[PDB]
Amino acid sequence: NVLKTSTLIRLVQLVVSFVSLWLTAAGFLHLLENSGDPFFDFGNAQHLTYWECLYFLMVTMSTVGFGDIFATTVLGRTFVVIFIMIFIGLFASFIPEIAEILGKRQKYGGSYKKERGKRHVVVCGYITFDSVSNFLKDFLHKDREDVDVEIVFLHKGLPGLELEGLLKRHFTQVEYFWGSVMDANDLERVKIQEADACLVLANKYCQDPDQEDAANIMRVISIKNYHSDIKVIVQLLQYHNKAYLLNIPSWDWKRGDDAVCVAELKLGFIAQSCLAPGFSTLMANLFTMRSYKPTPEMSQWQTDYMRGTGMEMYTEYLSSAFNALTFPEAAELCFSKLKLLLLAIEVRESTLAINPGPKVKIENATQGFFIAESAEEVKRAFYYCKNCHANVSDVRQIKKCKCRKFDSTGMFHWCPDRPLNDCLQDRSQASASGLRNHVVVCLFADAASPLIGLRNLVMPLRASNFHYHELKPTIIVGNLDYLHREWKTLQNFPKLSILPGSPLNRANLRAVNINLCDMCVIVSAKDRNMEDPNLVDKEAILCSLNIKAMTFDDAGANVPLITELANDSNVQFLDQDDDDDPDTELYMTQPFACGTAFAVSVLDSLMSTSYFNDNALTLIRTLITGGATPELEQILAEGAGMRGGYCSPAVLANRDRCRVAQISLFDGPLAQFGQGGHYGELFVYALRHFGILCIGLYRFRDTNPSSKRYVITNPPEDFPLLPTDQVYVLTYK
Amino acid sequence: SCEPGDRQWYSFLASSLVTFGSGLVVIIIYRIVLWLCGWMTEAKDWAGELISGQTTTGRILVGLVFLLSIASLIIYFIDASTNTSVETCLPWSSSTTQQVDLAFNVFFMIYFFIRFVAANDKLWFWVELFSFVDYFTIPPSFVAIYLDRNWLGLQFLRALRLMSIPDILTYLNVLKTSTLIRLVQLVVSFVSLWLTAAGFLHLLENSGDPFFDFGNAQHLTYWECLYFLMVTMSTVGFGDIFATTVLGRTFVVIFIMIFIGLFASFIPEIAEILGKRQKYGGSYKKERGKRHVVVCGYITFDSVSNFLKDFLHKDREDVDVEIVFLHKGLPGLELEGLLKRHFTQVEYFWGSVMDANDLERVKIQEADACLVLANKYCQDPDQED
Repeated sequence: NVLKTSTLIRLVQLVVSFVSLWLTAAGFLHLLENSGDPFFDFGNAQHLTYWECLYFLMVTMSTVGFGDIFATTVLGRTFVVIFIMIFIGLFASFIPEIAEILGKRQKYGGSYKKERGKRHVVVCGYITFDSVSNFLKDFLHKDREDVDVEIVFLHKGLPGLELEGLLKRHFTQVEYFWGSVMDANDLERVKIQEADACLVLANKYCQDPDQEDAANIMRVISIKNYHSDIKVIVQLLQYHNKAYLLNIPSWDWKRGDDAVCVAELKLGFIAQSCLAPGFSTLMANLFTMRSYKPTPEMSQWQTDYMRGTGMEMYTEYLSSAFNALTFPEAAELCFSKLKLLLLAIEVRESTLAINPGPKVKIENATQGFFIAESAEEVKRAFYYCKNCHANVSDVRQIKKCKCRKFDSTGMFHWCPDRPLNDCLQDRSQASASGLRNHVVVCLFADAASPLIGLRNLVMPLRASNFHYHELKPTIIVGNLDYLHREWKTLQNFPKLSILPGSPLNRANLRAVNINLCDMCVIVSAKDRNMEDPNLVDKEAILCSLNIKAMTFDDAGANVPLITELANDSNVQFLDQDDDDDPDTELYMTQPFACGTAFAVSVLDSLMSTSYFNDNALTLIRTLITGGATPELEQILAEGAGMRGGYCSPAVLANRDRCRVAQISLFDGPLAQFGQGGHYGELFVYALRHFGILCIGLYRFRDTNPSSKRYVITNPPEDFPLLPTDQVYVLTYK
Repeated sequence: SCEPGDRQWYSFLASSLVTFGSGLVVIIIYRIVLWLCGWMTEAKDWAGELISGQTTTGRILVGLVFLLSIASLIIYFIDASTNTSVETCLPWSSSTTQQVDLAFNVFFMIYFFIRFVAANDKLWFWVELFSFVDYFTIPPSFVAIYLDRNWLGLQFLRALRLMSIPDILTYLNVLKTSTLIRLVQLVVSFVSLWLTAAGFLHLLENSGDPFFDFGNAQHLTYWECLYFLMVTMSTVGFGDIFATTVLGRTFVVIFIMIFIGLFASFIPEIAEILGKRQKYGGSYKKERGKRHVVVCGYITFDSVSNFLKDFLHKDREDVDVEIVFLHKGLPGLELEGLLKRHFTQVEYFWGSVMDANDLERVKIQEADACLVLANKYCQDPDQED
């Protein structure tokens, strides 16, 4: 019982039948030629050896037919005719079928040779030239700390030729293996018990994001079942699917397990843009590694913008010279002397504190969070000695010295459930409503389309650190049958309403007072990979262009818009007076540089930053979610909906948290800096007098006449200010 | 020249076998010692980065491997095209080709050791294809200094070094497109396999069968073997040339069983790759004073002929407007004929009005109008609109 596999059975049948037929035919020709024709009295004969017949039959069977040897008995020639009619078919079918069987061998078999002292990270799920190149470009990036981590891809496919080239170019630091994380033997080959982490990548452009999340949850189950203590980081396409992996017995966020939920993230970034218009661009640039590389073809505003895109957020320990400073004094010092924007600290269990007030002291081995141009910049905060050694002049000289109701967790405003018909309005009722300074959501959906999770858009806008009087009213224009399915998650948020119908219908937009809103959000639940790559965003593009072309009476392109895009390229159609070259990547385009466009692609480096510094991923979240703690994520995973009511002062204490806000240099106490001051003067003044920590500017592109503005992340200390500038700040008021 | 009788080929062959065998044994006894019982990994990583062309010194070394693997093969063509006997007595101090060959063999010996370091498993490395090319090339070239004689033995394997070229042109990041990667893999593997097979047949036929005391021999040139293998590989088989050593005939049988499949798959796949080139590329040459109209959307023999019959019509004012079709398809044969009949006044370009570069090629800023035609007989008129 030794021929077990069907291919191995077929192989031995092919080879043995071919070889035995070739040998028996050669022996028959050898009889005929050497014996000679019987009706010519055996006189016509030709003394071929057996081996000459064997060679001659291969030469004729293959149709090469050299004719160095040939048959000459009429029985030998008639046998050669019969042989030609049979054996050309045998050879012409045998050679391809053997070639297919031998071509079937699995290439990327074998196992990872674990080196003496190298970390490795197993990477699996959606592995392709695009997802791997996007992942590796940020993971291997030249401005990281140069930790010698190996990347080990585990996937069922053969890699494509483009991916084979990329794997060959990174041969010294990247591996690929054929296999699946669903198989415990493949988990053994990649030595996953000795891996530093496992990363599960998701197909963001799948036809069914619940099906893709179901597959990725079963992977984390398989990985955790094989060994519970592996740090797993998984990409989720849907927020409700996070509940399923929160219920896995071995899942633990204190162990560093995480779900990078792109629905929760995209809607948090655009929701913070409703509170501070360009903040999705401010903030999405911090979490991807990019680099400043000017050209004289750039306008002056593009050189400011692109300097800002050169920022990333970094974690480093504050030197002992910071010990017992208040956080404000440490931030003044770190900005003014070290040229670093310190914005948060890890306070000892331990917790993240963002822009904490004078009451919080720095302590020995405090980790700080900085915005800076490279990892080599933030080292300076560890190296700084104060008067105990070098501490003066050039930043290159520091060197090294040696000397109302709420959610039950208090975090969001809350109200008891309601039926959707309590919040449904009509074009008339709506217009009646005095809407102003509101948020409008233009929602494109079919009744059957996948849930986008608008709770992640409405929740950040209903945080407890706002007073109720300053909560922006929210109105959703969209398909009613879709909204009935969504409503089970929305029904606990106050100041919320629905106007059923198309967002392209101009009478809906006018009833909604689209001209009076603080932000219009354009968002789509439609098929994110429908047939034509130019049709995918047509609803969002038409909605943008429609609103931008309207007119109003006691306008149009003046109204604030943010649009989610399914295909980053379609950004070129989204606005006029761009004049961007269509070869430009999204982050350099005018609509992205102003915060008018957003796309899920900018979130990809949240996988790599989740691996390199988990705490940085919890900061971005605390900000963009408005404060969704893992207690709330557990309370929602209990399936009872968002439980809330009145609160004790003990939980309600948390109402005071740092918020991203925007302030104008046109009037009030800071206008003295708008009148030809510098960003460093403003930063130090606002920090000290108000605890207001400045993180960037939002400046008019047309300084001489459109309303566009652009975002300058972390300007230089000597950067000039205009009275029309607006300032991104972190504040407790 | 040569020497009557006095065969010494087995001394050259032995140098390749003892160099192969001794290193294989040293690995096996070390594996057994580590089975019965840092700077190493730093060196392995450094050498891996170097041979992968990741460092700038690696890109220099990777360029030298490309140049010197081709030069090392050209010195084999010069030897194989000028040596008459397979062994040849000649003092190395006289032969300039064998002197520049020593410099190349030193380079490939250094490159072999670098690659040793970088290797993850030394046993598998000692059995890689290029490791055999090195054992059968380099040690015999040193024996050819020690004795005043050379043997044109397994030297044909130097042609296999060409199979590194697709990797070098991946390390240097120049093979960008997947079709261009596939093209260079096909051509270089085919050409190097054809050359190495011709050199092996040339050894066998010119040396003769060993069990017939080397008396059965046939003095083919290398180029006659190269031609004969193309003629048999393609199955044309003229038989103007044929092998007659039993080792040459058994090699021709093995070659027929392998290389007919290679040729019969190679020729179609190259023909598909070269057939893939985009025909109606390029750009509209805007004439000194002619209007042009860009036409796009539903472009077909029907829609174009219906459009042109009324647009070009003889009873119009005879304004000299050019029509410029912009569409993603290749035009069908009926539409190609119609475009040829109107050559002086109609143009067609491959592209889409969705791409700003294609709008630039048709010079649409200087167009008098753009016409967007619709598929009136589509399944979904809202999708078409």
